[PDB]
Amino acid sequence: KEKSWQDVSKDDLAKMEEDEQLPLIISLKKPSIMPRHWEKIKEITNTKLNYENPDQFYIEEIMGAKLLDFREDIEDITESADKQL
Repeated sequence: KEKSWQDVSKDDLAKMEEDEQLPLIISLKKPSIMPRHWEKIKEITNTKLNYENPDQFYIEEIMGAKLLDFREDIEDITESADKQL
């Protein structure tokens, strides 16, 4: 519940996906997500987790905002972000 972006690998060979979260962040860790997508996560989820830190937290904190409840917002940003890539 504590490895960082660099430590926790959750992208495409997501070691954490190997460990709702499973398909949540497989595409939310690609270069697809750029700090404006971070912004969109913070606003549309209505989470101050990403308002305090749009590039600095741990997998615990992203589940802190409920993944299934806020998959609507995160999803819009996710397929958005992949097409943005």
